[PDB]
Amino acid sequence: SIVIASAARTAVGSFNGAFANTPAHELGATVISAVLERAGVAAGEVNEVILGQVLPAGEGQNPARQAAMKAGVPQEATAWGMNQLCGSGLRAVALGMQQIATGDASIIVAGGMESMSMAPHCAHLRGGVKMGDFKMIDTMIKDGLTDAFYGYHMGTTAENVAKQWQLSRDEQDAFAVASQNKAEAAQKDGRFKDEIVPFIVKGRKGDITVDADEYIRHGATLDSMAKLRPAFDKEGTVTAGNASGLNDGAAAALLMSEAEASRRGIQPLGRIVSWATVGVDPKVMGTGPIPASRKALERAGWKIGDLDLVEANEAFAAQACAVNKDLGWDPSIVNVNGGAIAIGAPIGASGARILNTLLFEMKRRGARKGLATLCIGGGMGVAMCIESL
Amino acid sequence: SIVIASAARTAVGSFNGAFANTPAHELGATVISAVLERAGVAAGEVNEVILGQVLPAGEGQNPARQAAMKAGVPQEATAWGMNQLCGSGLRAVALGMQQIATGDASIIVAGGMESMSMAPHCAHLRGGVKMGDFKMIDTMIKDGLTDAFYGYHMGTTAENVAKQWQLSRDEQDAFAVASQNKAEAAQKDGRFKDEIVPFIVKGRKGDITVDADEYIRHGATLDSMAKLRPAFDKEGTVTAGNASGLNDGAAAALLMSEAEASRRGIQPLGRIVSWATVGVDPKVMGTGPIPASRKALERAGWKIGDLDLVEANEAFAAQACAVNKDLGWDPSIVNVNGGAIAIGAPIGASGARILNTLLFEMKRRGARKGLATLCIGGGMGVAMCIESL
Amino acid sequence: SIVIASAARTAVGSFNGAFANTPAHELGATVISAVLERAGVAAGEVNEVILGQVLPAGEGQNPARQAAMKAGVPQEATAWGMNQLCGSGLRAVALGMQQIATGDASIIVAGGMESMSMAPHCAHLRGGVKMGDFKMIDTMIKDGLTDAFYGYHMGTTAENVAKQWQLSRDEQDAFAVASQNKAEAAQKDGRFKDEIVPFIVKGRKGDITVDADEYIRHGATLDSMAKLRPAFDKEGTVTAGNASGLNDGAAAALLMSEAEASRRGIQPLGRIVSWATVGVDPKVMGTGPIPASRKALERAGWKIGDLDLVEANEAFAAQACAVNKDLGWDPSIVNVNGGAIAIGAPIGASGARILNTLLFEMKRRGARKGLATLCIGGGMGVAMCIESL
Amino acid sequence: SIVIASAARTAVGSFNGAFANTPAHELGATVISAVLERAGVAAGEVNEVILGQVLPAGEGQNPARQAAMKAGVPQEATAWGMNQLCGSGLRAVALGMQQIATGDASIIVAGGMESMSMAPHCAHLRGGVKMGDFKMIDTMIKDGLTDAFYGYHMGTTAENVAKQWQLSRDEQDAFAVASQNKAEAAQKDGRFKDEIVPFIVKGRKGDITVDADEYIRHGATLDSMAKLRPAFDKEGTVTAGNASGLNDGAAAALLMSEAEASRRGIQPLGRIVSWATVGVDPKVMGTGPIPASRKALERAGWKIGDLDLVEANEAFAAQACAVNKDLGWDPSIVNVNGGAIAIGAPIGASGARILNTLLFEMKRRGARKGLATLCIGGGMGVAMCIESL
Ligand SMILES: CC(C)(COP(=O)(O)OP(=O)(O)OC[C@H]1O[C@@H](n2cnc3c(N)ncnc32)[C@H](O)[C@@H]1OP(=O)(O)O)[C@@H](O)C(=O)NCCC(=O)NCCS
Ligand SMILES: CC(C)(COP(=O)(O)OP(=O)(O)OC[C@H]1O[C@@H](n2cnc3c(N)ncnc32)[C@H](O)[C@@H]1OP(=O)(O)O)[C@@H](O)C(=O)NCCC(=O)NCCS
Ligand SMILES: [Cl-]
Ligand SMILES: [Cl-]
Ligand SMILES: [Cl-]
Ligand code: NA
Ligand code: NA
Ligand code: NA
Repeated sequence: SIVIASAARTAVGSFNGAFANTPAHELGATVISAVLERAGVAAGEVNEVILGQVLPAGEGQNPARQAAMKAGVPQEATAWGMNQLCGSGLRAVALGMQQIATGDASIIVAGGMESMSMAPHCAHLRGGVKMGDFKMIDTMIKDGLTDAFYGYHMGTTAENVAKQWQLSRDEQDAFAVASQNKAEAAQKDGRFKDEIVPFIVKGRKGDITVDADEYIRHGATLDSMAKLRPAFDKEGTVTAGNASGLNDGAAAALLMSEAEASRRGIQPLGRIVSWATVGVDPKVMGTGPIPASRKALERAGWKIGDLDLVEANEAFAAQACAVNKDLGWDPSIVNVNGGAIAIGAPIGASGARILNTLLFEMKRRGARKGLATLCIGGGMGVAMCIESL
Repeated sequence: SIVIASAARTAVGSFNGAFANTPAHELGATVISAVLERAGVAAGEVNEVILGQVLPAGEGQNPARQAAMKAGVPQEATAWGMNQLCGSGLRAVALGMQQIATGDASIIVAGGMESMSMAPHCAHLRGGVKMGDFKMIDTMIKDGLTDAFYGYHMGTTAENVAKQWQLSRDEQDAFAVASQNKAEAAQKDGRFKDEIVPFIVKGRKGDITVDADEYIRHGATLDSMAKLRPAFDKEGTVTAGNASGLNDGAAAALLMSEAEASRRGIQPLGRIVSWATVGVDPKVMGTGPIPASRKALERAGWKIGDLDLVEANEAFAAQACAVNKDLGWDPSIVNVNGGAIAIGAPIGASGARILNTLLFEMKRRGARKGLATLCIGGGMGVAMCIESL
Repeated sequence: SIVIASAARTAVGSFNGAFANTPAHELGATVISAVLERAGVAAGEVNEVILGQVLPAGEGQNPARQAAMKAGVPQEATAWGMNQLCGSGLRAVALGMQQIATGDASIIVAGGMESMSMAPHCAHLRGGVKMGDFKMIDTMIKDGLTDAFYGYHMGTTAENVAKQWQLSRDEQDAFAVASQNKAEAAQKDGRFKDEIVPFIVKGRKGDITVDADEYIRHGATLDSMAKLRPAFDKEGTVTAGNASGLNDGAAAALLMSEAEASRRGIQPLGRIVSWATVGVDPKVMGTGPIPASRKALERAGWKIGDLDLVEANEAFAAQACAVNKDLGWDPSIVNVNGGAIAIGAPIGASGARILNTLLFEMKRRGARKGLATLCIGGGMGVAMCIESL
Repeated sequence: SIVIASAARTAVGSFNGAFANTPAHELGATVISAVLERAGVAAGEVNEVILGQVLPAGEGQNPARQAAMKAGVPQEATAWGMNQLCGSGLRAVALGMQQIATGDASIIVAGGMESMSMAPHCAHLRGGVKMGDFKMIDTMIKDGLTDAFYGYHMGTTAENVAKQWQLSRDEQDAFAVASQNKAEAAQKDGRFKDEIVPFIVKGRKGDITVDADEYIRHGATLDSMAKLRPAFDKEGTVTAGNASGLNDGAAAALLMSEAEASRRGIQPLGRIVSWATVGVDPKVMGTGPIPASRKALERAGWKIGDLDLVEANEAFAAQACAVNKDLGWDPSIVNVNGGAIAIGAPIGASGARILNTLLFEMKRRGARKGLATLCIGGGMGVAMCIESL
């Protein structure tokens, strides 16, 4: 009975690019202000802000609260961060919906934010090391991208999936080129304008307005993609080219009850019909969207064939193809404006990022039934079904 | 509707003490197994694990999933971490309750875990430091204990409260000594044995079993307390002695519907009858427990006088006294076995820690109505009402 | 008794520019191999290699030796480094003379080398910080630029000299601009070609050849100068345009005796008759080149007016205008082709750097007596006595 | 032609111990003014202060000047630091002697200072660390203990010499134990009293006067030294027992022409009759003193058998045992009062340390021609012969 009244995201920045020195909570504050403004809802009406964020080390106490306060959400509201890895920004929306469903809140802003650029290096130095070198650990790699059980990068899990579903390097590269070309086309045609709220990077040497997804490559060629070296295995197939990137961004949705939207005269972007999260083997985490989507659709009472549009996260070409083959949905309704291989993947924000892309595309094409889904390090998936009002 | 089938916590370790080299997820795994065993529930029946944790930097991907996996919870279940600062371990239980309430899970393990000892120092080093000094930042201080808006320590917010409510150094010291003596009495009498599950610390030359709260001072004197210097303000009143400590521990609860418990023939520790979270001014965050407790009681349909037992967190004597004065509950029913000044406060575990202490004491004395509440950095409170079955 | 038979120096690289990744000893190595076949002595006849270096930290065991063994000098030879800061580069050549003077060596390779670019940040960490941030200190700034007695930048002492000699922002900028014009002129006219030896900066994807000082700005106008802001004093006069730069480079000279060279038919580049160093108030270190330049003359039996050429370190336009507004030697023969404001100042190398010009110049313009002087931190100055044949 | 007027060293300290938190220069401060007052010469007569130091990172500009100044050396005087690794403190002495032989000074305080304890960790971060884990080094290990050419520790080059000279595990112990015996013996006797100048370690909470060497062990036997596990090769022979320690200290001497001391009516400890230096195969740096001492011996026109007393640093038992067996000098007059392994070897000071042991002992018993020799990292040697009338 819970609708998404509005949504917004920042453009997605390149690693150490547009948002190289912008803390996640600043990106988050801008998206909170935006969902309020887009819905006609004042910050004083917000009850809670819930923001997925995987890499908050060094940012200060509870960045979700910092983002909310900066956006002018009242001190009497509350805010909290959560971490279900790449599933975070979508899971936060489900959690927000549950606040309203249980009657504990009326208006929630939910999503995710991440500054992978700003993630620090670290070391536990309270014990001591009285002689010889020690390791400074990249928190982004360690806490974001390394499997805690097997010790290897998410990219190895992508190889595991490639080997298992027998996906060639050529098939992976074709998929990646296709994502870029879809994203370039959508960007040129203006299809990211609605969802994107511009972010002003404040600087001594001048303010810069960032309103374009900077990671999207224009004129992606299969030839250059085919020449890349495997990035995780000497004899592997996964490359920097057919993998998603490291990125900065934030994304969110304003939630409230359908009844509440009606009183306000709001035309919402959609009704949250169902959601699900399910676990899989950590060695093939990329497959998590399969059981999660199946579970979400079961809960919705929907067949796979009932879906009009799908956003299925593109962590790696390997798993994205695996998911598409197993679920068997029409690939032409999946990521119709491109995916994370082209647009980028700020971890904590990603699931809210693809939700934004889904909502605004559903509205533009008049799609009735949609699904957003992501894989999750450590072996999970999450998925949400949305229906137009 | 939703009951706490069972609960457990580790003993609380001193800073760089018994758990000095023990990752939070190891403490968490032990408590997960404990709640399963105590309820007679198998790890394969668990749907999701939800663990508050403020300081996970460097521990690797999603430590909640690391703990769950260690405990033998199946790969098909899910897990995530959350952060509402000191409120986390309690908020996690409410969030788990909501999973069951909305019909999305049946069996949830929820709580918190924190290794403040293992928290690393960090620095953002990606853009390179062109020239001039830069800090290695203590993540425990920066992300757990410093206000992000005013830039000062939680201990300064404690002074703000002391000033506002005119709480003398002598009043705060008496409160601190009283906490220590109650904890010492309860520890000697065996009142922590039920809630504590022992933790085996693995070591080269010998394994050590930890089953006692090692922060509790034995024989604490008013005289020594009065001799301490203000830790945050030269003209202050808040000291190491009347403040809670830096600590390591985990704590959790196993949740299911009342009907599920009945089916299993489980005698639950209590029914979750309501919960609330509310914001206050960050400068006086210690006051969060007032509006949060008031809201939780309203939702339960309870008067303050209806409560038989209360656990109100003791981040600092100043704020605990403020909360007590304002709410006006009989202090003889609050923190009857001592509080965090004596027992310690591993940040993300604290809310579940005091929940454990509340539940096992309610069972012991046959108290029908209880309430747990904590203050939260950045100006929040959380509270939960529990009734015996 | 002693002569300098040949000299050679690297181009001067800007901060984090052409040699941003190039270790000092590498630049020293090229500099030795340059001077070493310039006379007719093979590396295998070199006794010792004496190199001035100020920021050796993290580059490995005794760099002087790394730069020699790599330069080709045999293992039976010997090498060490020294540190009179900005004076090291010339004191080094002087130290070289004493060896062949005392009759303990025959052929010495002596000068300076520095990669301020490569200077690390450090922190004493054997204690194991129990809690709280700790500083990462910029060694370049701390051990290379900060007064150990007053804790302020050398630039502050330049203000002390300025205030002392009443050198208006105008006269400093007027000295400065003059430097950039002379430096830019000498470069175009290739008057830096003889001395400069190419250094090949090796690269993974191709090698670059650096044979030109990249720090000289193409003719700074007295107007562009008047733009800049005070660099060290809120209401000061010392700017980033009239002060020295931060630089990387290397420079040295081969030293040997008269009769021995006679045997080998070797033609010198200058004679060594004496040398001097003297200390001043550290608060006004820039005055160093005044007593030093005056005591050198004495032991040479020469009067101030006997010299036909002079190079005088431009650490700052302020300390520079004063050094000249006192000593009296022909003002227009100071820094025939500039010094440091435009060319650069890699600390340890500075002396031998400003020497190379001098040495070769005495041989190209043909003059009986020449001299170079430099200011030294902690309040000192240094110089030698050369007499081409 | 030039003499040591007076000689003073500090108490040699253990790693992280007596001078755990004391800076090199504060050790060099009492040492210089120790010799000054021993000679009866005013600090204002000091011409120059030359002190060897290998690990100065983070201590500030030119710590050799920091020592002079703190010991009351006038600003008008001169000072610099230098580095020839394990031979910094003795090579200084000759460089000192050579300040006067050329006639550029009359009075130099020359020596060495080192606080290996205070040597920091570091990294080059100016360019940044774009992604992935990295190392903070050690400077003591990387800059003072590891080869720059083969990349291995001194404890390995000492291993090279073992097998090369078929030195078993027994032949190495016997030396360390016999030197751990004569150190405890010479200690109780008090033959260290004279050469030690007491250092006052300022303790905010307990002031303590260090006046004895704390790396000397009491009751050394071939029994304990034999139960040690190889520390540089599982099946090695070099241990913590038959190798020098890591240590802090400073040491120096007052030099003046023999004519200048006559005018001052001072009894000179000795008279520097010959010195030298030359390199040996780097793999066997320990083989530095063999050829070094030989030049010392020929330059002085002295047969080996002319000597009466010898100080050869026992950085490792492997090298020393070859210093004796290969050279010739009767092993019964070499380090009679024990050596490094027992005493200690604070790199930069160690060369000024052994000399002070040499001088006061030649005095005490009556030795005319005595020699002091050290090995050097990089494969070099340095030695100095000192006869007193
Ligand atoms: C895969 C990854 C390690 C690559 O990072 P990287 O090693 O720094 O690789 P880069 O981004 O620098 O790319 C290397 C080269 O490939 C090139 N490249 C990348 N994509 C390309 C394309 N489509 N066409 C042509 N060239 C391409 C880049 O231009 C770069 O060129 P350069 O060496 O001249 O600069 C990193 O992006 C990553 O880890 N992504 C993982 C995302 C993830 O795991 N998300 C969560 C999983 S659940
Ligand atoms: C208060 C705090 C800063 C103290 O840190 P610390 O002083 O560096 O470390 P300690 O409290 O262990 O040490 C305090 C000193 O007082 C002494 N002390 C502490 N409690 C004492 C008591 N009850 N009686 C007598 N002496 C006592 C200790 O022995 C120690 O003595 P010492 O310095 O002479 O050896 C630290 O515990 C803290 O930051 N707590 C924060 C809790 C918090 O902010 N929660 C946030 C709520 S949202
Ligand atoms: Cl009690
Ligand atoms: Cl360091
Ligand atoms: Cl060397
Ligand atoms: Na040279
Ligand atoms: Na350098
Ligand atoms: Na030897």
